[PDB]
Amino acid sequence: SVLSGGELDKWEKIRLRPGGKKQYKLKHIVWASRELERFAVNPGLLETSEGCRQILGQLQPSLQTGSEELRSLYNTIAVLYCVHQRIDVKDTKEALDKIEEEQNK
Ligand SMILES: COc1ccc(C(=O)Nc2ccc(Oc3ccc(N(C(=O)[C@H]4CC[C@H](C)CC4)C(C)C)c(C(=O)O)c3)cc2)cc1
Repeated sequence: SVLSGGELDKWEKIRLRPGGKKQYKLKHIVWASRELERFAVNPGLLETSEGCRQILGQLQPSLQTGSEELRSLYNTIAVLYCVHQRIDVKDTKEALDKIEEEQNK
């Protein structure tokens, strides 16, 4: 399974945008999984912090010139990586900053 019982609950509290109304749902995970297949990426990688980090490494070079679809996929996986990593986040913006802040020492 992509998310554990505890994970889904954290998942459901995270906002798509800072202070936004919309929050993450199972359908974003289902969409991200189909999307990965469309990008020739193994959707099983969604299941772990390490697999999600590998996917973001694969997608990031294309993120600067990316379409909304690619940017949305990337944002959803970053959030999932945080959830798998047990990094608390309130929204997608926070998730992206915390990942940026781990790497960037
Ligand atoms: C101020 O900082 C920020 C500003 C903006 C954002 C932000 O936009 N975050 C942000 C935007 C999109 C994100 O992920 C998705 C992926 C698929 C979606 N779906 C779609 O149908 C979309 C598929 C792609 C297509 C191109 C549009 C429809 C369905 C699964 C519901 C949706 C959605 O519409 O809820 C959202 C995650 C974060 C985050 C931070």
